[PDB]
Amino acid sequence: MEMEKEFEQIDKSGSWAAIYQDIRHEASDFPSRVAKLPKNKNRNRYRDVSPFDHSRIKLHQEDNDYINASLIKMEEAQRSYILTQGPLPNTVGHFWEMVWEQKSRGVVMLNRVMEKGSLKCAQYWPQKEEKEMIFEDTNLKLTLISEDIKSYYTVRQLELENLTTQETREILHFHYTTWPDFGVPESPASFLNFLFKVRESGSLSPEHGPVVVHCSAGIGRSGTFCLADTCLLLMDKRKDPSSVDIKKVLLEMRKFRMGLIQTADQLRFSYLAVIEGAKFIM
Ligand SMILES: Cc1sc2ncnc(N(C)C)c2c1C
Ligand SMILES: Cc1sc2ncnc(N(C)C)c2c1C
Ligand SMILES: Cc1sc2ncnc(N(C)C)c2c1C
Ligand SMILES: Cc1sc2ncnc(N(C)C)c2c1C
Repeated sequence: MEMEKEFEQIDKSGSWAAIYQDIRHEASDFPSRVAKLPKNKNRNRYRDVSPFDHSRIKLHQEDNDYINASLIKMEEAQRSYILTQGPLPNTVGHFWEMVWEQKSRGVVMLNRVMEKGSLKCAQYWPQKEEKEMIFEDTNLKLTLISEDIKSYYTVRQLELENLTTQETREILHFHYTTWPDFGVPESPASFLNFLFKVRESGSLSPEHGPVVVHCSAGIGRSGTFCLADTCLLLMDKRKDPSSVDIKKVLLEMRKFRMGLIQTADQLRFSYLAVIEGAKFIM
């Protein structure tokens, strides 16, 4: 079926939970043996969210190459994304090592450091120009260059230096700051505006390594971001945009990381975002 009318048909019939459970039943199951090794317990935020072995990002290290991060490679859309958990106190150096080694231009953050009164990720970037951060375990230096605070999101320019080679690179930090503590946003308008700002920066384009996107577990809000981006790109590329099947795209993405889209409300919100977004593109 088309999307917008499939949408109203699920609303009128109140069957979002049943649709979402079907997706959960059909999703791929691949091994994640490296994630479950005992030496990696303090590298995982949640025991039930792990990268598959076949798609995990490897650190360029011989001691321990493990990080909780996955490469989502979308062949028809010609887009790739790295989805990862919010960094932990003992993985902030690994996180920036990955950004460096994968040649990423942008980092997309969809959570606040504290939500619901608890810490959802480490304070992994510097908050003042004159107070830079040094990650001694991976030999990197990170400096805040500029910050632009808007009503729904903040954009930061960061300098990452590889202290071993003295090479430097500019990284863009795109921080969506207004996702509610509970539920999903009422309108997709600010989320779509944010997606378009990431696109306009070059961070999603083939001349750079894959964008790094995270929330707390790296599957819910993060899944919504890449699902909406890929569906909108396919609607532009195909002769028949009504042929784009958001459930089929989501199942393809779930071949590369488990659990993408965590609730039926996030599934409905993803439909809403693609539907409204397709009208603005034209
Ligand atoms: C006026 C300019 S030039 C420039 N180059 C890189 N990053 C920037 N941000 C997002 C702060 C800027 C701004 C705000
Ligand atoms: C002159 C340039 S280059 C560039 N790259 C990314 N974003 C931009 N804007 C609009 C915030 C710009 C602008 C305004
Ligand atoms: C040279 C660059 S990169 C970039 N990314 C996001 N916003 C920006 N602007 C318009 C403030 C910029 C600028 C000016
Ligand atoms: C939903 C939105 S916001 C926005 N801002 C600038 N350009 C856009 N297009 C057409 C690429 C969009 C779209 C499609």
